[PDB]
Amino acid sequence: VVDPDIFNRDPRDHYDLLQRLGGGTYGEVFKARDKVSGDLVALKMVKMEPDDDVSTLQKEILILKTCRHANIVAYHGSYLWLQKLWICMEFCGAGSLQDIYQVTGSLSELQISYVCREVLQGLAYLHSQKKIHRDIKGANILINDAGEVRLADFGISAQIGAELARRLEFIGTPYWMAPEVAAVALKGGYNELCDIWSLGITAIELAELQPPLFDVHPLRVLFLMTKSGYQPPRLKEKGKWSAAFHNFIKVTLTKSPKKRPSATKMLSHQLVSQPGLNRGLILDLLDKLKN
Amino acid sequence: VDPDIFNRDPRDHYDLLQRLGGGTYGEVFKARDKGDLVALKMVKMEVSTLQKEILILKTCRHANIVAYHGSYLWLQKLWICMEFCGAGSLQDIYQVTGSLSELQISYVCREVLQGLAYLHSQKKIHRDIKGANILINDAGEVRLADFGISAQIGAELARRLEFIGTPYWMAPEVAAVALKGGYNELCDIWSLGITAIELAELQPPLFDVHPLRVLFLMTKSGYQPPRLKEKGKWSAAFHNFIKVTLTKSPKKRPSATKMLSHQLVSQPGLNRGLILDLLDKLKNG
Ligand SMILES: CN(C)C(=O)c1c(N)ccc(-c2cnc3c(c2Cl)[C@@]2(CC[C@@H](O)C2)CN3)c1F
Ligand SMILES: CN(C)C(=O)c1c(N)ccc(-c2cnc3c(c2Cl)[C@@]2(CC[C@@H](O)C2)CN3)c1F
Repeated sequence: VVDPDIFNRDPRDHYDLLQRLGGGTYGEVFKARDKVSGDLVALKMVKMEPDDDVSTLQKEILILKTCRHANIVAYHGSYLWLQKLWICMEFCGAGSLQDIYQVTGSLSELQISYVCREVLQGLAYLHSQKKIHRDIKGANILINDAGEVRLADFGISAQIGAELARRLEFIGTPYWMAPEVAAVALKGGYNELCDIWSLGITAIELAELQPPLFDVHPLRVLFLMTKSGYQPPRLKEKGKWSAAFHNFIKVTLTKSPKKRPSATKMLSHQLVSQPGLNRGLILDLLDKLKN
Repeated sequence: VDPDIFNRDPRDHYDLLQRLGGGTYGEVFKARDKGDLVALKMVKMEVSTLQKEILILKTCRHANIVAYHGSYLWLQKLWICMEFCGAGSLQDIYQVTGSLSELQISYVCREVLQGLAYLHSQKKIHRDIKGANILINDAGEVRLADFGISAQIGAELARRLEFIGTPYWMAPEVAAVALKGGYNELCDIWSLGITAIELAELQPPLFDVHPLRVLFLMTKSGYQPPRLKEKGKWSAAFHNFIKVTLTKSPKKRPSATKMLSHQLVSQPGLNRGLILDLLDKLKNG
C-alpha cells in the first residue's frame, strides 16, 4: 500500500477546491479551504491506478509525515479516493522564490542571507533525522504571505529512497562483493552534505537569476564536475557582494564532501548569523513584486 | 540491434545434446556442430539488458574470457553460441574434490587476473567474480564467464542517468555517482580475494551469517577484511596475497596488472598441468 495512515475518503468532504497553483510545474496542485476552520491548504493530486508503482509515493509521504519543523512545509495527511491520491500540505501564498525573482529580479544580499539561514535551519533538522533533501533550489523554497521560508517537494528525495530500497531488495548474495560496492548499494555513494552544495548554488541563483553554467549542455556540466581539476563556481559580479557573501559561497561550494561544512556549522557563518535578518526583508521583496 | 545475428535455424547447424549447468546459468545446451563442441544458451524473445550482455561477451577477445561465436534468432528464441568448458565451474569441481592446493589456487588466480586486467583495460567490470563464474575446460585452462550481472548494472547506471534531471544544482560527488556508479573496477580485485579463500575453504568467509547482517557489517567502517581460517596451512605469500587483494580502501587496493607481479602468482611452476591434476582427482576420487 502507499501509506498506512491514508484517509480513505473524498477530500472534497473536507475542502472546497479554489484554484490551481504552480502552473503545472509541481504537478496538479489545488488551493483549497478547510470547510470547518477556513484555513488554506495546498492539495497535490496524484493518480493511483491499481497496478501502478507506489514505492516512490510511499517514500514521499513517509518523509513528509515525519517532519515537524517550521522551515519544512507542514503535512496534514493524504486522501485516497477513486484511484486519486491527494496530499494535503501547508499553503505558501507567495509561491517559490523562482516565481518571485522571475518578476522582481535579483535579491538583495540581506534577503539572500535571511533565506539561506532559514533553509539551513530546515536542513539541520532534516540531517538530524538522517534525511537528505537532495533537490535544494529556488523552485523548492516556498514563501508564505508572512515572508516565512518553507522547504518543499521531497519528490527527488523519495525517488532516491525508492532506488535504495529496490537495489537493496535485489542485491543478491554479498559474500564476494567489495565493501564499497555494498556501501553504494545501502547508502547511495554520497551523504547529506550535497544539500550544502545545492544551497551554495541556490544562493548564486538568487543573486544572478540562473545557476552557474545554466547555458551549458547538462551532460557536459555533469562530465566537467568529474574531472580532477574541476573548479567550484563563483559569483559573477565581484564588487556587488560583500566578502562575507563571497566567503559563504566559497565554503558551501567546497569540492570535497569530506571538508564541506555541515548545516549546523554553516549557521555560525558571518553571512547568516548577522543581525537584522527577519521576515520583513522578504515582505519588502513581496512589496516590490506588488509595486 | 546486433548486426551479426544469424537469422536462420540453429538446429540446421548443431545437434543439441544434454543440458548443462543444472539450470543455474539458464537454459544452456551442450551442442555439436552438425565435430566441435559448443555451449548454446537459449532465451525467449519478449531485452536491452540481454542485448548489452551479448555485446560485452562479443567485444571481449581474450583467452581467459569464455569465447563468443555468434547468435541465432529463430521462432522468437535467441541462441547464444559460446566456447564449451567441459569441466564446469570451479564450484562444480571443488564440491567433489575438496579444497584446492595453494599452487592450484595460485594458477587460477594468475589466470583470472590476466582476464581481469584485459577487462579493466577495456573499461569493463565483471562485478561477480566467484568460483561459480570461473570455468575450466578439459585442458585445465581457466575462463571467466557470466557477464549477466555486469550487463544489469550497466543498464541500471544508464537508465538512472536518463532520469537524473537537471544537474546545475548537483554537488560534484552526486554527479560522480550518476556518471560512474560510485565504485570502480577494483571491486573485482576484492572478489578475487574472496574467491581464493572460497577455493581454499569450500566457502566464502561469513557464509554461515545472514546476508543482510553481512551487508550491515561491511558498511560500518570498523569492518575488518576477512582472512584465511587456518594460518599454518598456507604460506606467508598466500596470506599476503589475501591481505592485499582484500584491501578495504579502494584507493589503495592494487590493480589487476599490479597484482600479477605479486609473489604468489609470479612464482614458477604455475601451469594448466596443476588443474589437469585436479581434473584427475575428480575422475579418480
Ligand atoms: C498563486 N500561487 C502562490 C501559486 O500559484 C503557486 C506557485 N506559483 C508556486 C508554488 C505554489 C505552492 C504553494 N504552496 C505549496 C506548494 C506550492 Cl507548489 C506545494 C509544494 C510543492 C507541491 O507539493 C505543492 C505545497 N505547498 C503556489 F501556490
Ligand atoms: C557437464 N557440465 C560440464 C556441465 O553441466 C556444466 C556445469 N556444471 C557448469 C558450467 C558449464 C558450462 C560450460 N561451458 C560454458 C558455460 C557453462 Cl554454464 C557457459 C558460460 C556462461 C553460461 O551462460 C554458459 C558458456 N560456456 C557446464 F557445461
